[PDB]
Amino acid sequence: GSSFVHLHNHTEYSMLDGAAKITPMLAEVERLGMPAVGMTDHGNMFGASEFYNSATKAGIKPIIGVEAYIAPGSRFDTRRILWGDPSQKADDVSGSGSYTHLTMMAENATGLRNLFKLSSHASFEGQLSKWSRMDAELIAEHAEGIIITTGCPSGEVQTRLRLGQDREALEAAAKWREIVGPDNYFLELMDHGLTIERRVRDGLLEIGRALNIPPLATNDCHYVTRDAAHNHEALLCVQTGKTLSDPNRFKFDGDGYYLKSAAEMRQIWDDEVPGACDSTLLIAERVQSYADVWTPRDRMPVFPVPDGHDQASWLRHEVDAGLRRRFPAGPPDGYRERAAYEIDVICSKGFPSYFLIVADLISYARSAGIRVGPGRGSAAGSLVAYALGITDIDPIPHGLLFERFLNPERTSMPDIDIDFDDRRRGEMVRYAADKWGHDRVAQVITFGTIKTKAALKDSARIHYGQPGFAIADRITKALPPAIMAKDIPLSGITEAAEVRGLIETDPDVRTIYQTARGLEGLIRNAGVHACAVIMSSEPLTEAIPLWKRPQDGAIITGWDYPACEAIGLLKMDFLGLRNLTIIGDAIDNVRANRGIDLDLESVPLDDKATYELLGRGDTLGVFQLDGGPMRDLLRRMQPTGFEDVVAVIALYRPGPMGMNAHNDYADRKNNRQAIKPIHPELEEPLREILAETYGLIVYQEQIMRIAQKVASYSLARADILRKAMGKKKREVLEKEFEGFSDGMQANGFSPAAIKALWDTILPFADYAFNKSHAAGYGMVSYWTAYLKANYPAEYMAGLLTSVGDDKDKAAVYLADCRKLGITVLPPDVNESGLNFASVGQDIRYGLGAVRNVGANVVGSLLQTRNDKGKFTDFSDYLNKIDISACNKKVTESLIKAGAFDSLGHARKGLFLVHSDAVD
Ligand SMILES: [Zn+2]
Ligand SMILES: [Zn+2]
Ligand SMILES: [Zn+2]
Repeated sequence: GSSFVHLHNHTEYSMLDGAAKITPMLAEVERLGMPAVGMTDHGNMFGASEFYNSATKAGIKPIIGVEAYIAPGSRFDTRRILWGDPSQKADDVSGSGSYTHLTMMAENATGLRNLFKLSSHASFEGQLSKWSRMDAELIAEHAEGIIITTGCPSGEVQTRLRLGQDREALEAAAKWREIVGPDNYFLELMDHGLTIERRVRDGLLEIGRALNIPPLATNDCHYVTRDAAHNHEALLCVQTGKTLSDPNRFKFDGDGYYLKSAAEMRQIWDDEVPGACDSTLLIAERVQSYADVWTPRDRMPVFPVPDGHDQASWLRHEVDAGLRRRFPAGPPDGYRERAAYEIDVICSKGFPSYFLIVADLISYARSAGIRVGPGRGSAAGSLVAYALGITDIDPIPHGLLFERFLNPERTSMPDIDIDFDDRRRGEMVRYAADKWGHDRVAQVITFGTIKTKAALKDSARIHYGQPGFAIADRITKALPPAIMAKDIPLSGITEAAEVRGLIETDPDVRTIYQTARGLEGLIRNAGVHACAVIMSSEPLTEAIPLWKRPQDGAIITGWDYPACEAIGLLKMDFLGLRNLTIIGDAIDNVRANRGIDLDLESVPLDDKATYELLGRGDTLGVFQLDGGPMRDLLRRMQPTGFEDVVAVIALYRPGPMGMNAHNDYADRKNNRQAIKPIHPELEEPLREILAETYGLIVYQEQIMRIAQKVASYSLARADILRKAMGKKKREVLEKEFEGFSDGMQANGFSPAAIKALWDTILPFADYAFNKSHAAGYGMVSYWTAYLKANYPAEYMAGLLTSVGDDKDKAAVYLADCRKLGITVLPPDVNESGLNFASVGQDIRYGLGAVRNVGANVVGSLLQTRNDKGKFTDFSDYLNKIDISACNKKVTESLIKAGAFDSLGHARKGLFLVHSDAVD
């Protein structure tokens, strides 16, 4: 009654502009005892999911909206438009004639949905430079359920006022009021005692009176608290690229832009403009539950099947076909029944479409010559996955467990992902969009959060400018090295640090460190995730806000992938792997240099050569086996079969190493150590389950097999035990020990045997390794070793190609080449191609491997070298090439790289000759 709600408010998702993080904002909102809060971010609704959930979870009522950017003309119009005289630039259309602000809020779930797509359309259609803009025409099409206002000072109505254009201001206000309706338009009033706001206040209340618009007090909060104001000021500097000293920069006036208490707020408005604060409460109480928007709906695409099938029929049909291909002279024994079991679970859980989709993507990759992976994750324990080509690991010969993948007794979404040649993700993503709908497939946003290291570089540019680099560079070196891609949380220095001393010493560094903490974990920008993609049965604008990446036109989700899946959108990882690129290249090299045409999918898994190579530990550049201590272990282990490859991958991790499991495995395998039983009563019942791993427990699947044998568990229920012994919640451990123990009692085991097993498994289950993932990786390792062992030059060539023009990474493999007796010939205009090549027994340097040279240009060189070349001499090269300053920048680097020495002319010469040629 004498309370208040902030409706105009900027979150950290007003990137580089709002400094109010949602969690502290809610905290504050509550101790000020306020019933509700709004979210009004500049130009986007990326925080909506977070805000809604956080607000709801704290019983504050969320008001969700957006401070739209509105074009001065049509949103499609990319001309800049100004309404006053140049002498009034500072009062005129923001963004130099690009936009005005508009505060918009959702009264109910219809309005929310409408705001989502109004946002989306702003980006799809109304983009000028960095601003996504709506216009009046577009907003009118989607006005239902929305409340708008007359706006902040950067709004249209005030801009008009400030400009002297009273007629236009009043006319603007009537246009907007007409569009949303008399009951959803408010006269927005804001006071930070600035003279910009006072100038307009009278004109403004005139308009309110004239057109009959209620007043609304708001604060345009850009930070939570009053002390936070200084951090806000530094943030704006990161956004502007300007100095704190530099007075001319964009900044706010004093510190009024926090979440003021009902009291302070009523103190400003009650006497001055009766009703303003009360309207906030009228609005808050008017606002509905948004919950229909976050209610999960099954939005998984429906694979289109031939006529007279359904998803389940078609899956059977396809799985059958699959087995036929895979086992062309009849599938072996027990396969069909396994398949039928899986198909049955799958249909039962409602996932046949998903399988069909991933199959179809894999199908396309092959039709297009895109190398896919043998597959990763849980899916490798599914005979269906294997049948359909989703994986290439037959789960049966490797003893992988379907119920680890899809547990019939738990309801939950499996992860079925493609993974392929890193250089071809583009095509894969485009294909998906074509197949499933351009308005139904989107890549997923990531949020660029300000990290510790760039926080400091930022803090320095803020205090010092361009010359700030020195101090900046100075601070950053003092830093402990990473772990291994994660620099030390700043607050943390509140520790192996010398630098800490650096601050206690230098007063300037204390102030840079201070400013950087104010900056940490705010959001710098929006990225596109490396691999996640979201798909839907319905247009995605119906579910979530989205945006268009300006550079390529890519459509990206507004929320991250957990928020998306949280409401029943399908997410898949379209993963690009470079080892797959390297594999494809080595294979190509073998076609070219040896005329063999290798098909990895049919390489034996027992190749003597390979295991020999493994035994030496000459694994530089073989997938997952290159580490130093890895090489040691491989040597100590003398691997001999595929299962050993699968084990090292699992064993070369901190958990098993902590237990010495890897060395133990090695030693036991080579008769240097006896195989200890978990307990004597346990020896014979568990012997075969643990045999392959020389009596040690290495995989999740073994925990399951163990619980089934000894405790009479379902594989499904053993899966559930395994998950739980992983999480370690007392209440659940005890129910489960109850069960485990009872089962073992029933099977006749002493309390000692039960206690041994339990005690062994319990810590081991924190870290136990998913055997399906180890087989998938293992396959790639082995394949990779097989190529190095049997095709050294072809493979090393592929490897070096992947290292780009980086001399440092290259020097690592060149050293390897040398240690294997492979000769490395230099870059050459007549003999080098774009990438490194296998030439007989040699590697020939890649042309693109030199500085300043890329496929783009090398392409035309090889082009012309085919039509007319080889080049006879430097001037012949010039006569065969073309006139261009850019062409000259290239030519220079090729000379340096000695690409021309083949011709037999000193290079100092050629530089001089090149300059004339250009003139
Ligand atoms: Zn702002
Ligand atoms: Zn504004
Ligand atoms: Zn604002």
